[PDB]
Amino acid sequence: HMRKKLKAVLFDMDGVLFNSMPYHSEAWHQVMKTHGLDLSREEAYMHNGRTGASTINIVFQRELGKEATQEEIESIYHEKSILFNSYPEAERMPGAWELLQKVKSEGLTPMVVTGSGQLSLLERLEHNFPGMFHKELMVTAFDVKYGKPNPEPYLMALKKGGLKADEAVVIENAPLGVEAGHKAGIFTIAVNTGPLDGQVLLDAGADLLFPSMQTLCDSWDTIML
Repeated sequence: HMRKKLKAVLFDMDGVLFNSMPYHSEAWHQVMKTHGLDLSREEAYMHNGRTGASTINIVFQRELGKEATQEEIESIYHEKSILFNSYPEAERMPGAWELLQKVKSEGLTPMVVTGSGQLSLLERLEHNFPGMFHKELMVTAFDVKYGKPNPEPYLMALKKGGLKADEAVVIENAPLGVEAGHKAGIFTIAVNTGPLDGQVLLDAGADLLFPSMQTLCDSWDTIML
């Protein structure tokens, strides 16, 4: 019924396009440990969606009761990137490429809206999902001042795509990303790819919930028409 209005599908990357969250949480946990701070892997999952800078500053606030400095942010983020990239490269989430082909055959525009500044993953989008994405139709860490769970980044996506909120759908895996799309006024589909409870995604504002990218792909022609 509102399927006819759709012009674009706005994907998160980590936990949606790439199976990168085991690595991200491991790397966050490790760099913090090495710096002197406690950030569990579970808590690192809860920070999914944020920019690295925002994640660092918030961990500092929660653990030490202060702001991280700019120097600390850049140093920790650098070290986090080395760790992340020291693992065998994150592979495609099963179902993501199949879904992107469906989206494209429907004449819809793929976009990426991410808190990521990981150039290794960002530059691999083309090689993993050929023909799908374009840098002008993407929002990354380099585009935002606040990032998720601020609607900012989803708001910028709409603008970049020349879209209204009712002309897009958000595909998210993170609570803070579901929150951001929801607050930008966009119909948001949640996929629970991590170890989090499915309720936290619904409470964040998800209009739909799926257990995996493959099951969403399998059910794509059902919603909502």
